Amino acid sequence: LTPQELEAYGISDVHDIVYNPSYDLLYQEELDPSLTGYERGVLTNLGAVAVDTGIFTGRSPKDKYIVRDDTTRDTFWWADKGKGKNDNKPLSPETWQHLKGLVTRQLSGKRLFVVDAFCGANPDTRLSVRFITEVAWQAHFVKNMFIRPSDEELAGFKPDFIVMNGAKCTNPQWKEQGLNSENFVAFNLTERMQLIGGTWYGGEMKKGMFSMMNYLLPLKGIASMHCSANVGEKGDVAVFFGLSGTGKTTLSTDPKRRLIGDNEHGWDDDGVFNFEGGCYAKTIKLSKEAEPEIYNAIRRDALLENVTVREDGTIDFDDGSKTENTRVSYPIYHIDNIVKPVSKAGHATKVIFLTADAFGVLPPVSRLTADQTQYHFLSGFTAKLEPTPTFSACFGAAFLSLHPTQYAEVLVKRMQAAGAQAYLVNTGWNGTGKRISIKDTRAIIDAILNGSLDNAETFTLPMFNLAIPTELPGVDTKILDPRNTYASPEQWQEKAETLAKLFIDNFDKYTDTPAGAALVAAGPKL
Ligand SMILES: Nc1ncnc2c1ncn2[C@@H]1O[C@H](COP(=O)(O)OP(=O)(O)OP(=O)(O)O)[C@@H](O)[C@H]1O
Ligand SMILES: [Ca+2]
Ligand SMILES: [Mg+2]
Repeated sequence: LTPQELEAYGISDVHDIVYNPSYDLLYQEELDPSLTGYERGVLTNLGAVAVDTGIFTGRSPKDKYIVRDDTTRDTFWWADKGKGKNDNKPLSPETWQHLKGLVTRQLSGKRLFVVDAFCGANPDTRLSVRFITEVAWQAHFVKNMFIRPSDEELAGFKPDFIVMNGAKCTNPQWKEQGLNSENFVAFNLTERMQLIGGTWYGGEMKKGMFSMMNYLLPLKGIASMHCSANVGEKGDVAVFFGLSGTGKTTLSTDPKRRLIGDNEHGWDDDGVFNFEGGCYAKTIKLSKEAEPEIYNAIRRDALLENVTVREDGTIDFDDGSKTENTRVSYPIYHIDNIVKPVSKAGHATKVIFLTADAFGVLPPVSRLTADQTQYHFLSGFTAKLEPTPTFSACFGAAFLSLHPTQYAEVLVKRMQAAGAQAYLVNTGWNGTGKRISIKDTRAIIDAILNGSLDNAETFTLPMFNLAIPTELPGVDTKILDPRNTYASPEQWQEKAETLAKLFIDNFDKYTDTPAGAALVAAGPKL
């Protein structure tokens, strides 16, 4: 609020502070025709502002660093201490101070936007975050994606985390400091700050705080989950884990169910709760007949990123020539059917693992055993494209601050206490070399949530030993068995053996505990 207050963080000579801009103020700030470069917004015919995020159109895990100090040394899952790969690269406190002078100097003597907000729907576990930026649309991003405080909550607002966005500065000493590049996304848990240099991508702030929630919550016994969530009229809660592009936002935004959130949730003694106040949807080749809710949320106060807007202001949603990662964020009340005023609900009884399998091996749906649930949670499989595999522990290893086993343990405890069941859903590819359609996927989710799948007759799919139904109301029976989508079942066999090998090698790192070694029997077997 006052310059004396920003000076505590290291920023000086700030004349104009814009505290908690309203949506109307951000709209005017973004459309100021005097803006230059990547600060500029343009109005689209849908009424929503669109921006260009610059060189970076996604996260930069190679530039992510965590200060290694006595607070984090023995608790963090470090990239250099084994046994599993992750992006939590250690940083010295000395280099941290250098990066902090870079960002604070860049922000000094600027018009700064400051946004106070919450991460976490429950007062007992939420972080009070203070975001500092010089770009209006960046402030708009965090206004959309975090929980917007009431007037009364601003009154006594006490930040316990600061994120300073120094996107316009770069680090010229990076080669001497052993870093990946002149950009940086740095975290210091002793100071409780995130610094961002060089990249304008707003997702770094969203996932920065998620990584911070992923550090603190499981240490209190609370699951911290990379998943969307919604609840039926009968009060039944479902969560949908998955890696990028697998359908968390697409498939949780069903107007029969009340949306809880689309990306980040905790699970405590009272149930599943959203960390966020908005949604962040992929728009590449957006249909509108396939995703009407998401489409109609694109209006004033939504923020489009990197989409092509024509001279007449209309949007070419099919154009990925800047990036396939085109995006729109919006506050969650742009969705008509949501839980409100607080984004939370009871304990989940359906746990869905979304995966997009470019190898075309995995069945569209399968009810997992309790051990297959752990095996597939720790594996975190998806594949892209020709197919390249990704194994990302807990379906979100980019954001884990603790060891994967820690997340697995908390999830199992919550699931067992609630009597929850888990399901593996391939929203990716089959023998057709096409992605299964959203229509067919939505019907499969319906069969999961309404008990149809639990009461179906099943057989065991070989190799992966996954229980699959012979038929389901609403679904093409042909696709339920992935072997039928090839001309010869021997074609599937060949790819299943390839994929099973990748799973087996990947899981080996978990077999150094007796419990992990016993899970190998739940995995695929050659
Ligand atoms: N059968 C399907 N089920 C779900 N999504 C599908 C399907 N086929 C294609 N898609 C596309 O996949 C994308 C899913 O985007 P979505 O925002 O749901 O990703 P996400 O899982 O939330 O990941 P991110 O965290 O990157 O946003 C959309 O572009 C959607 O249209
Ligand atoms: Ca994601
Ligand atoms: Mg999404």
